[PDB]
This record gives sequence, structure tokens and C-alpha cells, in this order.
Amino acid sequence: DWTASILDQAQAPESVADFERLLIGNPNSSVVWMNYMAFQLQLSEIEKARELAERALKTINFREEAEKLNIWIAMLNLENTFGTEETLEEVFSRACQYMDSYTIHTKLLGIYEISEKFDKAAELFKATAKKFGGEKVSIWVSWGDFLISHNEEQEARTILGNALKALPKRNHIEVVRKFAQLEFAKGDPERGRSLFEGLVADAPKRIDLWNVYVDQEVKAKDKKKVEDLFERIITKKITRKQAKFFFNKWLQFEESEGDEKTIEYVKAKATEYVAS
Repeated sequence: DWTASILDQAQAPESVADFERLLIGNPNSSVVWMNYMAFQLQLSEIEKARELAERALKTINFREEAEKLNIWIAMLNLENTFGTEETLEEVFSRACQYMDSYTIHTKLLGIYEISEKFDKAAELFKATAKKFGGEKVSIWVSWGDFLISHNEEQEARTILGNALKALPKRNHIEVVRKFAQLEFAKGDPERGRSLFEGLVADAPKRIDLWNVYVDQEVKAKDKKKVEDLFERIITKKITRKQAKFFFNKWLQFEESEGDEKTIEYVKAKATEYVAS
């Protein structure tokens, strides 16, 4: 189902008459327009499907942004699959003219990834970070994801250095965090640990970050690494609500583990803390 794919990136009529019939009552439904062009695509007139797209862009009410976004995305797919690099560059271009450019960029990236033109994706990743990287964090994250996914993990860290030069300082912690989470999930968790260690070396006091850190570890489930981390946390500068909070986590963890010496060891350590 062609249309459903587009609906995912966006984040029964058997005939022309059937379709045109729906469109009378439902002119604003990108879904109808896309099924309609998909219907044609399967019969291999892509020029007919190209026409529908333009008709949809014109008929769908200008106030319905998400509906029109869908049409543009369906066209990007059209041109990327059955078109040529010049048709695509045309749609691309109009699109960023008519819709939010960064959005359109992220979408074409997604498309290249699915079509497996990785050379084309890489290049646009660099082009998009040139353009929007001064201000959008997600491009930097999305690129490091790409790079990790394609097994250049050092390149990921190179472009992370790039993102920190590009980006204001209030975005620095964030994007590093998010890279750390990346490393844990698709990357080398050691590299993520290192990144976290940095964040928490600079800001010993942002306790939300120690949390994020341990969660990643409580999720990698290396018993030691988690426990040594809990060890360190309690020795930090902590509000009683924070303190009590970490122990339940610690307890909950050892539960999912089932080592009941430690399960006890936590309840003891808690009470020792509760004294002051």
C-alpha cells in the first residue's frame, strides 16, 4: 500500500469515477488523492498520477497543512521512484518554496534512506546541516544516527563536534545527550558512557542527567555499571525527594534482576541516608 508509506513519513474505489466521486464530498483528504494517484501508478501512467498531485495541491484547502504536506511527500516519492533527478529536484524545490523547507529536507532524507541511495542521503545530510544546523538540533542527531547505522561511528563523533560549533550553547548539553542515547541504542555504549561522563563533569548538579545516564545503563542492564553509578549518585548534592526517588529505581532494578542480597542492601543504605 503506497499511500500508507507516505502517511508514515508524514510522521474501496476501483475506478476513476469512484475516486472522482469521493473527491466531491472529500476534497481535503490527501488520503483519497494518494490512493487515487497510487491507483494510477499501479497501471503505470505516472503522468496521470503527476496530474492528480497538481490537482490536489490546488483543490485541498490552503488551511490544511498536513493534508498538503502529504501530497508533496507523495510527489517526492513519485519523482524519486518513477521519475528522474531533475523531476525530483523540481518537486523538491517547489516544495520547500511552498512548505517549510527544513521539514521537506528531513522528508527527502527519509526517502533516500528507504530507497537506499545512501550517497544521496549523506550529501543532503551535509547540505541540510549547512543550512539549518545553526538552529535545528535534530539534523545533527539524525546524521549521527545515519552514520552510526552505516558503521562510521567516528564520523558520527566528528559531526557531533561540528554540531557543537554550529549550535548555540543552550543546545550543547542536549545534543550530546541525544548522541549518548544514540550510542547506547545503535552505537558503542562505551562511547555514550564517555559522553555522559563529560556532561556530568561540567554540570555535576543537573540531576536530570544523572538520571538519563543511569536509565541507559539500567537498560543496557550491565549490573555492575548500573550499581557503581547508583553508588556515585547518592554521594551527589541531592534533594530528599530526589534521594528517595533513586532508591526505588535501584530497588526496582535489583527486582528485575532478582539478586536479593543487593535487594536488601538498598533498603539498608536508604535508612542510613535518611539520617541527618
